[PDB]
Amino acid sequence: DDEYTKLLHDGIQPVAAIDSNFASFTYTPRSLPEDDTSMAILSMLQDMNFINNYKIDCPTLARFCLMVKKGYRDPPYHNWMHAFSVSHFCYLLYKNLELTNYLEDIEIFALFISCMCHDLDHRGTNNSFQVASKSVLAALYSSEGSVMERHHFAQAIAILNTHGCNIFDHFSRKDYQRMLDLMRDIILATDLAHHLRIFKDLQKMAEVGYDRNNKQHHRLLLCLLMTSCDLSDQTKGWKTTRKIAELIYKEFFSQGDLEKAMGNRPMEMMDREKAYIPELQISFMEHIAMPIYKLLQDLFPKAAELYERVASNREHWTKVSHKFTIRGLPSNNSLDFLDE
Amino acid sequence: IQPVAAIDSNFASFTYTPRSLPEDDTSMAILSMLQDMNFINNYKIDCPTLARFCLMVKKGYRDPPYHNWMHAFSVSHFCYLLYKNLELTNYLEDIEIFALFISCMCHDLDHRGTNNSFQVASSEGSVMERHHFAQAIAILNTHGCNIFDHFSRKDYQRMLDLMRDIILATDLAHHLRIFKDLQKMAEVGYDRNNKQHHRLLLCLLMTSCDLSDQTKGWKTTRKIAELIYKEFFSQGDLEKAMGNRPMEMMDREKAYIPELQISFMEHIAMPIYKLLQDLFPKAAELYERVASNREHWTKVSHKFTIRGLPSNNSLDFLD
Ligand SMILES: CC[C@@H](NC(=O)c1cnn2cc(C)cnc12)c1ccc(OC(F)(F)F)cc1
Ligand SMILES: CC[C@@H](NC(=O)c1cnn2cc(C)cnc12)c1ccc(OC(F)(F)F)cc1
Ligand SMILES: [Mg+2]
Ligand SMILES: [Mg+2]
Ligand SMILES: [Mg+2]
Ligand SMILES: [Zn+2]
Ligand SMILES: [Zn+2]
Repeated sequence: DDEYTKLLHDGIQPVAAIDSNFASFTYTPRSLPEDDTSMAILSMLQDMNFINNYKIDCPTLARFCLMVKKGYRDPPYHNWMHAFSVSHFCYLLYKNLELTNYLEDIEIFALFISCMCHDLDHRGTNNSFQVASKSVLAALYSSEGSVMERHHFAQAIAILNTHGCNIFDHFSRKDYQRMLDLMRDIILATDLAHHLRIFKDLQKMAEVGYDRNNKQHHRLLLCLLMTSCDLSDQTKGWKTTRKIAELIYKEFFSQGDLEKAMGNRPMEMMDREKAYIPELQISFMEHIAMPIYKLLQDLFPKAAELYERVASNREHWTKVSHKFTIRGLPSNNSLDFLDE
Repeated sequence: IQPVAAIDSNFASFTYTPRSLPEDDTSMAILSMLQDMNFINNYKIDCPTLARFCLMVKKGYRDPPYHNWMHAFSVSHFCYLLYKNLELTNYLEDIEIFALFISCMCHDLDHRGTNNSFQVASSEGSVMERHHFAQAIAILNTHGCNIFDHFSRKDYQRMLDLMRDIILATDLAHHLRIFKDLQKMAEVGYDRNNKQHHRLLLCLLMTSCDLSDQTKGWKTTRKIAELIYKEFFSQGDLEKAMGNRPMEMMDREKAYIPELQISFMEHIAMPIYKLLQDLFPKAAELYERVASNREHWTKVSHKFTIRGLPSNNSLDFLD
């Protein structure tokens, strides 16, 4: 309502007016103030021509975007600024890798909307913690798997069914179902478990080459692209990867604290007393992040700089590892911690 | 003068931690120990003079983190424990044991929280130890403070010579020089008729007093390390500001505590208490407690790696 008037009266702006480096892989979406993000979303959709392509009612689109933004909570990492930055990287893939030569317009459109919606109502805890804590989400989704991802999707649907927020209510019956299916598949691809299951399929597709006439390749690419966006904080500079590490480990240790308080022993990366950040970071870089961008590189030669930045950032984590060794007294001037 | 048992039932025991005794009761405790060893009656020490001397000594210490009155007091208390537990009268003359106790009180007088190397950056070594002794002489030459003012000319000079020697023995370099001679003495067995054996033993006893914090439990050794590193790094900070490269162990950004604690424990502290055990079977529990503390230090060495986020929540220190 208040933010609605602000957003609407701003008007859909050319992507250049935001920043000259906006469509570049070097640009950091987190540099943009949060109060400008909703306009940037609209700008990106305009630049990809999805507004005119699908004749989306602009006030409906404004309301949708504000609702999505409002649909995020404020944990250290999984907040709107994460969804925004993920969305931005999806836009970057479109502009830089020329996705129109690989996927249907409806698929790219679904990828971008999914990115906006992919962590809706995230509470800063993983799928595991929902079960352990016996949350409502576990009650709802634990037997199906990908607990959080199913909630994110359910939240996205609820937004669409909010009056004045249905950006697809003018879509053909065929296109409408397609969009819903695509959003579900893409959002569920954000579960690491899913990525790990389809990993060998992705390796096959990258080696043999992407075949645009292969409907399975479309599915797999959409998944790979979604995971690339989700992890894109690893493709920027040192400052970004380091700041993000702060937010992610903050979130992780908060969850770990809650697991100790209810009896459970949290995994190493959730435990603030046992977690060695350099080691956990490097292991994640080398074994999760880097292969995703290696696969992307093999499918799109223009993605090579992304893999190189993740590799460079991983080397930087090795370089600064030694600093986690307490020299002198701790920044406390006490040794009381030697009796834990 | 309060009897020793009235201070604490465990006051004469090796398990007693003299740092647990309130600083306001320490002067009084000094007089009690001297009373219990019977040096007051033995040497006809004037009590008011002794009272004033003790307060001048107490006042003669500055307030660095480690080298303050409480260090001197705890050192002096350990000398009393050696007397009470090992029966030093089998090895040493009464005047030598008396000199040792007074030397313990005086051995770090006017310490500034800096080492001999700080004085370098007058070059025959042991600069601070020499200063500590001069300060002891200056206190004795203070009106109403000379506890030996009634001694014979021979006994006076004897007492001063002993104090100088014992105080000079607190320098690590001195200890390392005489170490072979200490080992030989322990090897052949103590000879009471051997003047050189008396001199060497006094040096050993003093160093064992000086390092006595390592002979208690974990709490003491951990707390003392804090105080010592606090002191060492403040000197490092000062040397950096004045425009000099401090030694690695004085630099809070270079120094690794576990590697330094253990090296000190096993290479310096433990061989001293081993030699003490060799000469005094009853000192066996002391070496064991040092070895145990040395073992505990290796146990907690892993904690000097940052797990989770640092004190705050920022990885700002990485950039
Ligand atoms: C918070 C979940 C998120 N993790 C990160 O972004 C992350 C960054 N540094 N980091 C370091 C550690 C130790 C662990 N996680 C991270 C994530 C999201 C999707 C996903 O699945 C996909 F890989 F397929 F995308 C895998 C992980
Ligand atoms: C401050 C000097 C004092 N050191 C300690 O008490 C001490 C305790 N922990 N610690 C850890 C390190 C790394 C270094 N020093 C210490 C000392 C005094 C006399 C002496 O000479 C003697 F060995 F002969 F006694 C040698 C050292
Ligand atoms: Mg997610
Ligand atoms: Mg190939
Ligand atoms: Mg000294
Ligand atoms: Zn995400
Ligand atoms: Zn001392």
